[PDB]
Amino acid sequence: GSAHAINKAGSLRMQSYRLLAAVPLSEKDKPLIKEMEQTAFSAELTRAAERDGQLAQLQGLQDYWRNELIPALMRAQNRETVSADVSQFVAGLDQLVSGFDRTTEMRIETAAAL
Amino acid sequence: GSAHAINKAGSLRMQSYRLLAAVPLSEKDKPLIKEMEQTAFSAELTRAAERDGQLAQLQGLQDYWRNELIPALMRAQNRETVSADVSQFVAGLDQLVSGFDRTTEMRIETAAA
Repeated sequence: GSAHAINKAGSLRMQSYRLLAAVPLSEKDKPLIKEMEQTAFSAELTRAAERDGQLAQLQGLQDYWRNELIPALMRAQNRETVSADVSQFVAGLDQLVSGFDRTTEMRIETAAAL
Repeated sequence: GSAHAINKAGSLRMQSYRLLAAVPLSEKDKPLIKEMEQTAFSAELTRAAERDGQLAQLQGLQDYWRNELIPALMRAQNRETVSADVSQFVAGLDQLVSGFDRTTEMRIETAAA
């Protein structure tokens, strides 16, 4: 399971820039927001963050995504009004995925011994 | 390791759309292109692809990136002329990542069994 979770968490970075590339958003992009919602709040990602010592970080990303990022993205009439918000979100995701990395690689390489 | 290669290969998906979101590109974006080049041809991804049986797939994506995708992104005046090409390349990367991911898992399960 650890591997799939790194894939899925990393994919939120792509999904972030994919929504930016679609700005200004139309009704046709609702499926992309629901897909990103499903990924970001999946039990799979939460379980991964718990195992890897990153729950607080994941929660922060989730909160800002629902309460600032998405509303900003849906309000944006041009990419400039939200491009800095998205670049930083992807940097925060980079820290989360990097965190999943350290812990995950370790758990795999020490699966023996334990 | 493997977990790290899934992160790095996955990042190419984000890097592809970050370049689309910058269209029309300018000199200010040249670092974005070099960074994607560094990631796509890194010794880490190459070794991971070799170990996981995805080297031909990686090589194909590398060739497409160099011969078709970057040239297309550089000449685009608007996102509409190259957005489908970008999403397509990302689906090809999705398969590379899914490969790394499943093989890594399969290794896990073999150890388990």
